[PDB]
Amino acid sequence: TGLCDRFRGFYPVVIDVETAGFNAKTDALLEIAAITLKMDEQGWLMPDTTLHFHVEPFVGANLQPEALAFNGIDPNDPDRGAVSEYEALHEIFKVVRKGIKASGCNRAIMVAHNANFDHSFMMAAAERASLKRNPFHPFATFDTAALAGLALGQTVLSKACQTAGMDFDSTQAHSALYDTERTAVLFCEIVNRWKRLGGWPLSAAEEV
Amino acid sequence: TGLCDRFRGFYPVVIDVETAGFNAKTDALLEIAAITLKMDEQGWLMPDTTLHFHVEPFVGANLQPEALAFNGIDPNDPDRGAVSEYEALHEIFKVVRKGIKASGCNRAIMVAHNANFDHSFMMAAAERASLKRNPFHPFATFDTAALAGLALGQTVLSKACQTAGMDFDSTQAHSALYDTERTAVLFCEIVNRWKRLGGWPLSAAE
Repeated sequence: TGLCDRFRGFYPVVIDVETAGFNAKTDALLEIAAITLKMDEQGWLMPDTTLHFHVEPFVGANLQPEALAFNGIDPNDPDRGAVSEYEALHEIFKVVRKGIKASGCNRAIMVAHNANFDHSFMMAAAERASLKRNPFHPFATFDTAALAGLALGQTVLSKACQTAGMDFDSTQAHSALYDTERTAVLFCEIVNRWKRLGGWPLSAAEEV
Repeated sequence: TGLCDRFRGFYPVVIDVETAGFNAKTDALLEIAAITLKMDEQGWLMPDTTLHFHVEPFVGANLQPEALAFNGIDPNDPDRGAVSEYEALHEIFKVVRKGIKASGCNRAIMVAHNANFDHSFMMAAAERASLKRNPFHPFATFDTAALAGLALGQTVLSKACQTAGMDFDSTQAHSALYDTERTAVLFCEIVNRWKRLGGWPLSAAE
């Protein structure tokens, strides 16, 4: 019932980002949140550490007007308390390496909703910041859209959360932190329900 | 218990590709396979139609030597019976639109192992070929690597298959068709076991 036993050594970290466009290479990263997970002694999955940052657009970044209109972010607001991509990711990576070591995992895997999008932005930013020893798997993810499709028959984040019996506040949907917390709770519910119903561990089906 | 009921109107199509590199935009697509699924009257998911193609590298495509050494494909072998991207994808889309209509779904979703990779090559090929009305969802996929992580505690395709009690012949692992059918059987087993254990329908638990 160890975390390192559950996903062959993968240390799941929930991530979500807000951006200034669809291109991870050319468009600014504006917000990022991260939530590590942990298992109790019974093997139940739950949130561990939570981090969140407003991010300053990198030098040379494009800002698509439509993206800003959609997510309501204004990068030029001096009161938004933004930090550099380096500062945000350096802190996220530090927390993630420590969790990996403490739990005996060997690598982090990003958990996200339509994960590739968030993955590409995080990797692009870590590249720009010249971050060393990125604890994240280069291409593997846990896409909660697919997972929710299987478990709940829904792929839209809000609908999936509702179908899971969770709350979901539309006014907070453009916040990386809010999205990340909802996504983490969803993911945990799905993994936990699977265990509860006797799908994990694999031995359970025959016992009792 | 209809297929259209299971994934909010999404029509899952299992896809796998073999390529000549890691870059979907610049590298050739060399093989593609597709397997549509169907649900019987009791709502059990299974393979329906199977398609498979050797693909001619598009004009101006890069061929990474390492990729050819890895997958063992020789694009210049005239006996490999290759077709153009247009030919392959046009036939797949045709079969997919037909399945979508018959089952009452809205759109297809790609099912693949580490789906983004296969998705990006398929989409880039569909673009190069100027295909009309791509039935696939522009960004949503069902990644069996993540599903096998949930269902089986394994993310490697071979190991996940074996953990699921499936056979897996490594000597065939570089065939898109082979990978696609194993992936399809894995996906079906995962959806099906979820149903059998009382996870679906949502009402079943009570």
